[PDB]
Amino acid sequence: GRENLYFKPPPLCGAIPASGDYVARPGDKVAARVQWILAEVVSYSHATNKYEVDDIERHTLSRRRVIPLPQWKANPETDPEALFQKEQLVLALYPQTTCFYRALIHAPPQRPQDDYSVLFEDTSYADGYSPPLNVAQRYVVAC
Amino acid sequence: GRENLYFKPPPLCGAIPASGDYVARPGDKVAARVQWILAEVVSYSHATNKYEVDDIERHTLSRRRVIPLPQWKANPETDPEALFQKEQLVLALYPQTTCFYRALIHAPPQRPQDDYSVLFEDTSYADGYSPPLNVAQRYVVAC
Repeated sequence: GRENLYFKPPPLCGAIPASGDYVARPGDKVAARVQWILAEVVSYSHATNKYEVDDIERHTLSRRRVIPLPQWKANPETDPEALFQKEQLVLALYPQTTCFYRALIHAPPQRPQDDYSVLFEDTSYADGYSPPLNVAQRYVVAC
Repeated sequence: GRENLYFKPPPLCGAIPASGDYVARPGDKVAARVQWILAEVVSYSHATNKYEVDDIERHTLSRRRVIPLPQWKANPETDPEALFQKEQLVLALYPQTTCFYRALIHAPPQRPQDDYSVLFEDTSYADGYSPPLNVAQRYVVAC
């Protein structure tokens, strides 16, 4: 998939986080701390500052426990600042699962259609990391 | 479907329009003036202030020709101000089609799961309006 925002990158473009004013919309995908899981927003209450989210199992969560996934992707060749850099700590969706785990960026995408390569934290390996695994841009958020 | 925003209503809650800072996100549904049609955002360019949208047929459109559909619904019993009122002029999706036309509100929903009842402008009827037709809340926007 090509980039979809053309031009400093806005909140929710790639690596740039949501603003403190931001509320994720019904149907939007989020990482939700229940373990961080992939979830879809159902509702928000300004009275309690809580979302209801459904696992992709409904949960009522403080906004502090919900990280919106990025809504836009910029081209790496024009806006590399919108991507996570090598060695950055992120939460990344473990491939073929619905769970997010801490990981280090091995390699950002060099073209818009590419994935990130990441090293998941995993103390079962001597140096404390998994071998590299690919994760889609839409499933990597700041930790 | 129940209400999904709990509490003045924000932009894109029901009848409240998008702000002038707002850019509809990739995958979001819009009314797009190509005739106003139901379309899905593909991309936005801040260089040209144009969206690319796909009919639900890709079109490149000025932001002035794209009206985002509402993202939130409030409860009519708590926030009737978030609904269009009887006699207001709107653009409404003609039932079972993908085209938006000018209409007058006959009746707002009285419960969150209800539709609007609207009278479409239609000069083929003597008094200039269709008989009443039901349109979902998500498909009525300001004209």
